[PDB]
Amino acid sequence: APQQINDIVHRTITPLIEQQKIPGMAVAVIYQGKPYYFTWGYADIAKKQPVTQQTLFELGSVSKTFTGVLGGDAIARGEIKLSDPTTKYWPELTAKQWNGITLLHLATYTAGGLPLQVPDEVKSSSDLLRFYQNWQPAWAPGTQRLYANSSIGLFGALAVKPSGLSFEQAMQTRVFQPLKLNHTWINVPPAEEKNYAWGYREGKAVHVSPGALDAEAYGVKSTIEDMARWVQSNLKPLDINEKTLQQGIQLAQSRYWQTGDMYQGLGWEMLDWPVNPDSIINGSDNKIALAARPVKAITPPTPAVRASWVHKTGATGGFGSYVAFIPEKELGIVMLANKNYPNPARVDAAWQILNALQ
Ligand SMILES: *[B]([O])([O])[C]([N]C(=O)[C]C1=[C][C]=[C]S1)C1=[C]C(C([O])=O)=[C][C]=[C]1
Repeated sequence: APQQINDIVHRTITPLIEQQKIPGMAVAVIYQGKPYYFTWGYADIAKKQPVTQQTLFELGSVSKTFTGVLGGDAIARGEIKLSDPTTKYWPELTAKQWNGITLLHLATYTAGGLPLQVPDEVKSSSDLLRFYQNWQPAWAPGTQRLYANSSIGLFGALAVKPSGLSFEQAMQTRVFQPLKLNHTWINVPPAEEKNYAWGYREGKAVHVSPGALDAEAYGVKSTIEDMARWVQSNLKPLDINEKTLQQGIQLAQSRYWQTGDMYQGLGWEMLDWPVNPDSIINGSDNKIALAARPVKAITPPTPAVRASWVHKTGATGGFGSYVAFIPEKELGIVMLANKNYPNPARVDAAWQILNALQ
């Protein structure tokens, strides 16, 4: 790889791993459209397995970017509309608070305070129905943003209903396969287990546990190579041959709501480029990222802006991931690690690297 990329990447990531005590990590930098890979440490400490370009990491919430794009693809296919009422898909949601809550609200965390996490006791489809029927909104629809798995997770489940496919099958057929993400999974097959890194929480090896709407909200696992391809696809959706997918990616980067200097897309989050590093760095901290904030509707939504810093943080109990890219510069980065370390450190490192290369 060009020495400039090698140097900034190593000079930034090496101290990060030491400071955060990250067991293993993989990084891909997309520069002028080409990917460059880097790896460090262990995927499995006990078994001495190193992290390689084929190592699978839990993406955690970066999965929401796939859900957003799959949802966009469904819109493009004319299967659903963001303006559709939630009840059009789940007529069983008869509780009055659902009146006026649309797929857009679910996808963008603006339904009125749907909770960050789906309760552990909620497992089955009837459990899920009961949970949403009982939920009491804190605010009217479209007034406040509260990042939530229960919100975009429900969006994902409903978005794939007309297709007649399960969420996994729709994702495989409509997103993974067309983009050649042949080592990206919602469920890791036994044959691939040898490449599945262990996550580390308080020193113990862990993998994500089954949960309601896990697939839709935080259940994708992937390699640094497939994630680099994911960044390339979102950087240049026009290079994609499948029409509805190309459109779907575009729709997920449209700006639907604004809060502070951040715009909410479908899964992805965006800021105008150039960005103020302190804004995205401090903004990534959960103290802000998970906070309830009033939002301004962007009427109508702004189509994907090429001069944007598009990104998403993701975590599971044992993993910490981050993806960020700037369409206008054909520049991007993916950072996958098997430790859930502070978001601010992830974004600061990504900024140092991309700022140096821009
Ligand atoms: B997402 O924002 O990364 C989301 N992830 C998950 O819910 C998956 C997890 C399963 C067990 C622990 S996280 C999320 C992340 C966090 C966080 O900052 O750790 C909190 C709530 C949701």
